[PDB]
Amino acid sequence: RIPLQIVRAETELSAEEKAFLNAVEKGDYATVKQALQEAEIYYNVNINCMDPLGRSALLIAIENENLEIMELLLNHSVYVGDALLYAIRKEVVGAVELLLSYTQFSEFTPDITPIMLAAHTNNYEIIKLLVQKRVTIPRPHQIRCNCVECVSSSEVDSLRHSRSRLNIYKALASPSLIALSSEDPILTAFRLGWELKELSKVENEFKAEYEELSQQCKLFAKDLLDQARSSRELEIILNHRDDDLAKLKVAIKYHQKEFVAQPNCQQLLATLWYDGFPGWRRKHWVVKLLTCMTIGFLFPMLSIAYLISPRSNLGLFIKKPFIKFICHTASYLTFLFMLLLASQHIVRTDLHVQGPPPTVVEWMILPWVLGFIWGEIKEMWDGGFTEYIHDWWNLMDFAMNSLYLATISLKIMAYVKYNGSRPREEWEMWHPTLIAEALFAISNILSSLRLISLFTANSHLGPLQISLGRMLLDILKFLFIYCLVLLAFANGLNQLYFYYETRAIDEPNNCKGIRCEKQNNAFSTLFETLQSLFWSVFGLLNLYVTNVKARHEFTEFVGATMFGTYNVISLVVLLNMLIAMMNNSYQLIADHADIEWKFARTKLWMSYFDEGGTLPPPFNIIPSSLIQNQHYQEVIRNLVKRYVAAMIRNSKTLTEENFKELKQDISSFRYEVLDLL
Amino acid sequence: EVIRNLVKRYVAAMIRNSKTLTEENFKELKQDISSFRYEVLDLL
Amino acid sequence: NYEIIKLLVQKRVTIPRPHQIRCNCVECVSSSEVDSLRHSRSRLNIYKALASPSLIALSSEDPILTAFRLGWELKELSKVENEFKAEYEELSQQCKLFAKDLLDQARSSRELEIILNHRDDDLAKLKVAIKYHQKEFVAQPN
Amino acid sequence: RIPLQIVRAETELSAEEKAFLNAVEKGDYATVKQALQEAEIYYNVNINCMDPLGRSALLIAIENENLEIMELLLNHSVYVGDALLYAIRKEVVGAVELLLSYTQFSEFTPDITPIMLAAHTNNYEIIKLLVQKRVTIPRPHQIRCNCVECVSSSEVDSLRHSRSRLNIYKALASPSLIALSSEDPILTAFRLGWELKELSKVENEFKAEYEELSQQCKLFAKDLLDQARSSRELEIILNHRDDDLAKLKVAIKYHQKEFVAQPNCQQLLATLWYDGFPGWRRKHWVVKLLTCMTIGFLFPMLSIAYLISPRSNLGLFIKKPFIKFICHTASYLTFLFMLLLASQHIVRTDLHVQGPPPTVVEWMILPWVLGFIWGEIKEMWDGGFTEYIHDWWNLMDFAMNSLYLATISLKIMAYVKYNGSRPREEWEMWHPTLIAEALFAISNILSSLRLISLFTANSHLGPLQISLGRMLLDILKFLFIYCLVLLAFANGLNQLYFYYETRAIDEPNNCKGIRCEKQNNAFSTLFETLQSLFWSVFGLLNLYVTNVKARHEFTEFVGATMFGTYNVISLVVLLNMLIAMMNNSYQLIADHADIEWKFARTKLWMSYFDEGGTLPPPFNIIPSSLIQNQHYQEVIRNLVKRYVAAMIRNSKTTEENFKELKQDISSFRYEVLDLL
Amino acid sequence: GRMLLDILKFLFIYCLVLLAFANGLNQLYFYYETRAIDEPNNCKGIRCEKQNNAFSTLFETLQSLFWSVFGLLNLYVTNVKARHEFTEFVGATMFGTYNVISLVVLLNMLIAMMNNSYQLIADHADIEWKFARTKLWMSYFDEGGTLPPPFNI
Amino acid sequence: EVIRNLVKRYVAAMIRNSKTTEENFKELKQDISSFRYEVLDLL
Ligand SMILES: Cn1c(=O)n(CCCO)c(=O)c2c1nc(Oc1ccc(/N=N/c3ccccc3)c(Cl)c1)n2Cc1ccc(Cl)cc1
Ligand SMILES: Cn1c(=O)n(CCCO)c(=O)c2c1nc(Oc1ccc(/N=N/c3ccccc3)c(Cl)c1)n2Cc1ccc(Cl)cc1
Ligand SMILES: Cn1c(=O)n(CCCO)c(=O)c2c1nc(Oc1ccc(/N=N/c3ccccc3)c(Cl)c1)n2Cc1ccc(Cl)cc1
Repeated sequence: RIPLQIVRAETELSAEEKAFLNAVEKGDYATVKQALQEAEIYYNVNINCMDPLGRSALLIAIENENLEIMELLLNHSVYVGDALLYAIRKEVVGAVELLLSYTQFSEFTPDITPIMLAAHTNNYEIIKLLVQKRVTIPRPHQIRCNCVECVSSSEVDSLRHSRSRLNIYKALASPSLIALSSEDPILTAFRLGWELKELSKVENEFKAEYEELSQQCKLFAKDLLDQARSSRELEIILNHRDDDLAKLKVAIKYHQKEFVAQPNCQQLLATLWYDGFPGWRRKHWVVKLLTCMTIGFLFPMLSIAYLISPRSNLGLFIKKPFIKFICHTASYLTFLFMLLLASQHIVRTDLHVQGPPPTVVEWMILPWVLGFIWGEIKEMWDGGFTEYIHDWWNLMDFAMNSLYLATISLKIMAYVKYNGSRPREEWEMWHPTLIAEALFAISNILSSLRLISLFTANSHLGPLQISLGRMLLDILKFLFIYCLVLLAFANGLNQLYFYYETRAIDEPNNCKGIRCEKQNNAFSTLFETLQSLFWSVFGLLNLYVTNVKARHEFTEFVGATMFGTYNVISLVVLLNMLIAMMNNSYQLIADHADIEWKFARTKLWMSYFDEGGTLPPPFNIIPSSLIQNQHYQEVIRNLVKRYVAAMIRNSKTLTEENFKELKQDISSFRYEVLDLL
Repeated sequence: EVIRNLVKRYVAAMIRNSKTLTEENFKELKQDISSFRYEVLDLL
Repeated sequence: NYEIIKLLVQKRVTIPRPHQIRCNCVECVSSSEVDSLRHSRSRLNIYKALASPSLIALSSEDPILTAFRLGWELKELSKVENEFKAEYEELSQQCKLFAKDLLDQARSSRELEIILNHRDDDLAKLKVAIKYHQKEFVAQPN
Repeated sequence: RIPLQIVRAETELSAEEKAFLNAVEKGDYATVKQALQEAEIYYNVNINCMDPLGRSALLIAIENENLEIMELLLNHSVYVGDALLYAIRKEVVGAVELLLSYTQFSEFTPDITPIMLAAHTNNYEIIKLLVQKRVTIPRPHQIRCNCVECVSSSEVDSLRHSRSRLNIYKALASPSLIALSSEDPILTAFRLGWELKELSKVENEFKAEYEELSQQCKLFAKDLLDQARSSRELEIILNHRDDDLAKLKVAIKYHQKEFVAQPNCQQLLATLWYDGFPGWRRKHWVVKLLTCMTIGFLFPMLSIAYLISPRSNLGLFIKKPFIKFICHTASYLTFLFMLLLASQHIVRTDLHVQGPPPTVVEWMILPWVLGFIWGEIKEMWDGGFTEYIHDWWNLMDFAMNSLYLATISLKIMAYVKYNGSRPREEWEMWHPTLIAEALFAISNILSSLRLISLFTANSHLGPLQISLGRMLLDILKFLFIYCLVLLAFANGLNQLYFYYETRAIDEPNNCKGIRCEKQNNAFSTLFETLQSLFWSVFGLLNLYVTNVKARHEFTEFVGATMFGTYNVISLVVLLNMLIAMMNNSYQLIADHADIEWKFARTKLWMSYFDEGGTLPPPFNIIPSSLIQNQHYQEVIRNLVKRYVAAMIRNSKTTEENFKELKQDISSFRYEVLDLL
Repeated sequence: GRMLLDILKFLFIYCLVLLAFANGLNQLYFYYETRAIDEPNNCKGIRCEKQNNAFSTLFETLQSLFWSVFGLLNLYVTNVKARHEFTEFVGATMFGTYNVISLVVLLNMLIAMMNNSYQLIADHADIEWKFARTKLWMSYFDEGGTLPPPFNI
Repeated sequence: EVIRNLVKRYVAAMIRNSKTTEENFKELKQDISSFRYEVLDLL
């Protein structure tokens, strides 16, 4: 037996007052009209009867969109508090226009203003109605501001301060409002969406809300570009400078990947990319291969012509984007081929010469190594240090070029110090000629791996190269946990085995460590222990490394159980988890694979449009308006007109509330007919 | 006092969400029109 | 339906109180032995009514403690009355959502402080939320 | 400039008739009255107009459910053929009842009859109207009918014959038509669902449709059990014998898994399973663990008491299913423990004793061994051969007793023939004692693996064990491809290396093969080549087995390339492909894991319900009416009403619906305007 | 952490499989045990430079079947001094069947299960992490326990 | 001859399938509103 009773008692409503609410819904005017006329002198009933749910006299009329009755109650001087907000949310234009012709529980927070609520709805007609009468929106402060006004508000009421800012940005990011009161709608969406994404990181509490707003600004700019009907319209939009392809460049700066990947925008770029060959798309796959191979071979010939006679017909040939890409790639391809040839041409007798002179291959490589450094150095100035770090591929080019300078320094330095030939077996561990060779070989791996960035140009391999690269970030997080486990077990195993370290003189072949034919001293030092646990991930550490010379059966068993537990945690738990998180991340990435690849290829293409850097690495070392704005505003006017019509149609292409309205309309008509004679 | 306000705000929101179509609703519209027709025909 | 529940509750009404999760009450053993499938159904019917957000917001002294305690108890029934695990689990999710949605209507930092610092007999109410495993309530952005 | 024209032209419609067809949509009595009254005896025009899209006078009224214009048009003696089918499909009860009392283009195939179409729509009301009048449905022949009519009909028109059978089965599987006119709605749904499942296999071209019909029958029976409101009603349903728990036994036979897994049916079963322990569900986990150990450790006492005093108080405990289950499990564990004690007890001196006598452990274990054979023999005899093969675990049990028999026989032979003690190192390859020890050890693995079948009794292990068994069928299919790959590469590698075989005496330690410290002769014979390629999957074959004594560099390189290509196909392609197949398979199985596991546990529980076979194997061998139908029919009637009422309301909770509302207002507008 | 709970359920199946094959291999090889003195360097077991007596005792057999999961047990441990070809072949087939059931079947099924779990878990990761972080933060709100261990006393 | 019958069956089936929103709601509301004006102005 659990008795149930109203706990938070609320003042009840009289029977006659209750009939009024039915009277308000009744559809008759006299019953209310008599009450209001009698109420003025009688004082029997207050006109603004307050139902427990808070639907006062005005609100009940607005709910069903009854303008006739709404005006009936309106003229009697009934309460006019916050009824405009209820009308705006309802979206009944008639009620809003009529209303505009002028505790307290509310369903709206105190910061909501009529214009802000209208923008949240995205109703073009209602927003325009309120804009015609002068209105304003408060300007949001900067993301990172120590303003005295901003600081106090956060301290006084943190909850209200956060909600207010979100409400303001929802209004500002409304597509209908931007299309109405924005001078340059495309630029506004770019800036607004970028700012909304920055707030998605600082305001971590409501990151989901700000990302939804950011995505809605991105889609509006793309949808405005979808309305272009002619190639002239597209070119005017894409070449506009606020104060070539200037607007497209701004989109890349703000990461408008959907805007860039638009098919009509992509198709225009391909016309500039393939300038030399008008009918590239129609050509067969086999014919393309010969054409690309043919052009690459003449790359030295095309490059020289530009150097000597830039205005020559042949000289201008290397000025086209796609052909320049082939000439730059062909040059880099012969550099890599030469490195593969470095071993063959060397002679055995030179194996004993300390600090020899450069070889034939080294001489050939020399011009390009300098050219690579010069190219990277020049690129640093334009983009700045901050930009230079954004691209990982650019980071790799840094390591390869630094190592080449070190190889040159040591090779020359060894030339000065040493003069004769000595047996290489007698050289010290840190001989300059030995260190130089190691650094050169490390550069060769980096140089060859750099070729993978060229997969962006190809359409079959580009999307996969982009998807594989985006899986690496998730691998990086998983590497944090593995390092913790690797260090914990390395400390334990070294702590137990360092008592039994032996000397190389006592080992079978004078070899100490795990790189010997008979492995030993696997856990003698911490540096060796980390190496041993790394090599066990691939099964390259033998199980007899757990025995000690003096057979201590307890110590050997404990050490082997440490090794066994590490193997389970690594190869049966951690490795399998990384597979599962890889599978999850891949599935999400595939949805955006096409757009992400098209954004990457656009950057690759636009990097070949400018004249600077036309000569490949080997040859770049040789020493020898109001009218424009007027046309933009005309296309923008037509673009917005088509967008407004299209969305209105899309909306009308359902709900219980709609069912109620139809039911009331029949009842409203029914009452008049019966009363009507 | 605060719990009173939270309940009132919560109650109002859910009612709006509830009214925001099943087959049975279609029958009601048909029935409403049917009743109107009969009275008017009988009505002079 | 809030309106109909209030209409009946105005007229003095009652709902039977369910016996604890484990009870050897003589009525309890007799009912289960005499007719199972009716003892089990009646128990689920009473808990569905008590887990109603409208019946909790109205006629409950502390709507948020009721939701915490009720939701926790329904999860316990889910493990024991394993024959009808899903039904109890769905009811438990209902109570957790109602408490979080109640906290979603706070409009000032003052209101939030009063709710989360209330001691039924600092952050006392939040400590009760952690003890009952009210994760959505604790994870609310405000 | 493609020119577009009406390639397949049809006779046009006269202007006056176009308004009429619109008029028949309008609801104008005058034009129809004047038309026929102007044409019935003038003969100027035929009122049975045919719209180009197939619509006619009767159809247009039916579409909007306008009975008056429909009723108005019928009395004029207009054409009626196939009107009932359109009315039935529309599901307008008034239209149908109006038609019952009085090559062309049709939207229905010629085999469809009014009763079949009504059943396809599952409209309870319209079906009852037709059944009240005498109607019939042709009986579908068996799946494999050499009947002349079926043989002839299939040859004449296979397309028509196949569609006729499917149409008849869609009607016979209608829940409304089973709840009405079926003596036993639950039994009919069981048999129909099983037959439809078999039909799916035979007619491979229409497996999807027959599966859907089979699944719909299974749901109907489960929903009738959902309408039970008391425990008394539930027991009547599940214990009915058409001519204990007999009805539930029929459900297990037909694989009605959802029926058996219904929470109320499962609750009643748990009460019979936990007889001794009324409050097992509420008990703590620790007390639960302690309780079973007590029963397990007392099974020899419980078992003996049953034999001496079956009717005494201590004898009834081993009769309770859950206690009996614990007694059998404890007995099987002591046998397994004795198996692990065989190695420790043996003595060194006995090593060289050819054909020894049974040891202490073999004496203790022997009672179990005979019991296991006796138990499996009895189950096979009564169960039947076909039932035995259904369970995979049954196959493993048969092999376990086969090996245990061979071990006993061989040791018996060894004792009789061999007399003295000789060193083991001098024994031949196939000495009887050596074979007996090998066969005994193989059985031990099977005996321990048999324990996995007891996971079904556990609520945290059973669902996983059931999921694992289903992934095994996906693995089996992938094995066919691997075997062909393994055989193809084995033949190629052996065909290149059999010229360089060497003798064992010419090897380092006189060891030949891949199980020596220095592996050799890895591809000298086909039998060895298969082993080498198998052990390569686990990385246990070293790369130096590709070299030959006479250094033929070309031959060695080609052999190592065969080995490398086999490695890529096996460990990079096929193995990774098996992971992808399994990952998808687990997703599908996981959804139905709960129902599948509950069905498996029910068969286990019902295994311990029977009075026979209570004694565990160690002691398995030792010296020495019309009223029932009436109650079932009353309960079935109540269930049907609740089901029909629920579905009628549940159904009532499109473009055509929009037109009906639009038409209703327009009709009101026209009459009102005409009305003064 | 939430994935570890599903791995534990897999250990039950693997443990019983590991015990069934360890029992069989030990039951077949225990007649051919040798003494450490008779072995090359006086070392006995599978941790020696030349592994031996892999299946001589039950305790050692369990360790050998564990180390074969990681490929660290050589295949010649299936031979005996008195070369009984039938016995050696049966022991190698026991070892082979264990490898198939473990590394081809059981290990793959564990990958399939862990894949299903991660998808289900990922939907509530944010809520569960925030619950965990709240408990961590509240532990530092109390005045007690302020001093770290080294100054705790 | 067979193609003629196949096309006829297909056209009927798709039409039936097709007929089985806010724009629809607006159209329905117009009928009642227009009807009321005629009745109000009807003699
Ligand atoms: C990590 N580990 C290892 O290092 N070495 C190498 C030792 C030096 O050679 C081993 O030889 C070894 C090992 N782990 C092994 O199996 C298991 C298998 C399952 C287990 N728990 N399951 C659950 C616990 C809680 C809930 C559910 C399941 C534990 Cl705990 C161990 N074995 C084989 C083994 C060896 C000897 C004996 Cl007596 C028993 C087993
Ligand atoms: C099967 N195989 C093998 O048995 N041995 C052992 C030989 C005896 O020791 C090897 O040493 C070996 C090998 N397979 C190797 O790599 C590749 C990698 C990719 C390849 N195609 N990709 C594409 C074809 C068409 C479209 C796209 C991709 C082919 Cl074809 C081979 N290598 C290493 C290697 C060795 C020498 C040279 Cl020159 C090159 C590579
Ligand atoms: C477990 N196992 C093993 O231990 N050793 C080591 C022996 C001692 O060194 C092996 O050498 C070995 C092995 N398993 C092997 O392949 C298969 C492959 C598939 C199979 N069935 N598929 C299906 C059955 C029914 C339905 C569908 C598929 C069977 Cl049955 C065996 N092989 C290689 C091999 C060796 C000799 C001959 Cl004659 C044939 C094959």
